[PDB]
Amino acid sequence: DQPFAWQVASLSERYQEQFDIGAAVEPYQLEGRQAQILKHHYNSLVAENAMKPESLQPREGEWNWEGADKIVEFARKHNMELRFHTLVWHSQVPEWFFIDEDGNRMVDETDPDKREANKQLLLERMENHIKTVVERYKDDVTSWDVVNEVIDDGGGLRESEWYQITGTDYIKVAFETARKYGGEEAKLYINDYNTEVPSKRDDLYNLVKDLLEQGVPIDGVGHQSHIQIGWPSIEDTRASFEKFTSLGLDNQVTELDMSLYGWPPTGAYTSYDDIPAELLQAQADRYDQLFELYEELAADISSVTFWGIADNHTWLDGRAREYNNGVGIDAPFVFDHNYRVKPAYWRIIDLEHHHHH
Ligand SMILES: [Ca+2]
Ligand SMILES: [Ca+2]
Ligand SMILES: [Ca+2]
Ligand code: NI
Ligand code: NI
Repeated sequence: DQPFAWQVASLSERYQEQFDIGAAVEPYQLEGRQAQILKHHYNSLVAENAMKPESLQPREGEWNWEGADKIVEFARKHNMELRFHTLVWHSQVPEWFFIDEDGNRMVDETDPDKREANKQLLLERMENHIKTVVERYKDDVTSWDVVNEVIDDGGGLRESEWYQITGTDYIKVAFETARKYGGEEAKLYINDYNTEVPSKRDDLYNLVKDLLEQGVPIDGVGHQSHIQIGWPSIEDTRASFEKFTSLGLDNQVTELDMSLYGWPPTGAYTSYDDIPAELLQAQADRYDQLFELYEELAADISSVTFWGIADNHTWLDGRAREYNNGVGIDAPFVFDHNYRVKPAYWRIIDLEHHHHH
């Protein structure tokens, strides 16, 4: 019978002098056992949802700070670093950004001179969003996800509304604006998933390299690390970290979780007791090797953030349900759905160093 997360040695303490250990949170998780676990095991936080653009500015000038403020106050009180997710993102983006002053959709404008006017209007709206958020939280955020998921999985840039209306200029202007109002001390990240896939890694590298050569202020790369038990490979993960280090960039692991399933997560288990112990052991073996890699590359990695706390709250549950006709759970963390430690906890708290040849 495994002990509860509040009864075992601290993860963040184990990784002192190597990297911070972070968790994604909701404001309603900052009480009770989840808050107890946060304070005991983590020294960095990120808002799972309360700081995304539609949460903060759902309508132009309608600012919703309360939930984000609660996370900031918790980080202040318990000496936790805070990442910011996220200033600019194509996902669930507030539609009002992309509507011109006549009420028409900018993406559909066919007149060239009007398209140029839309580009300037949209960039001003983006600048004002970044300015307002950075001015409020500058002294509380130590890593800014300035742009998120701007590379397409099929190659090249993601053809979101941001890209259709502004080209790459929204990326350039976002970093310049975050630097302007955050100051030279703000640490500015480009965040993405599947950064271990060589073709996507290379596209992100080529984009960031070109931007750096133009003077765009970029300090690091966020690797979301939504991974599986058998994918991606340790060697591809190593290759990706090193390539961005070669540009002088920090690496952060920003949204780590290890699904029990492939992609798509078909054939998900409908109850936690249906999970075979051998599957949690395989997860433990993989987490061991993953954090062994992180230790080897600790000079290149400033923080490792899990996209949640314990298995009772993860976006992977909704992903399982999406692909299994509305039913299904996932178990991606080192703490299980009752807050008891899993085999993976023991394998990343330990000091084992005998290799696995
Ligand atoms: Ca480090
Ligand atoms: Ca779950
Ligand atoms: Ca280990
Ligand atoms: Ni720190
Ligand atoms: Ni090992």
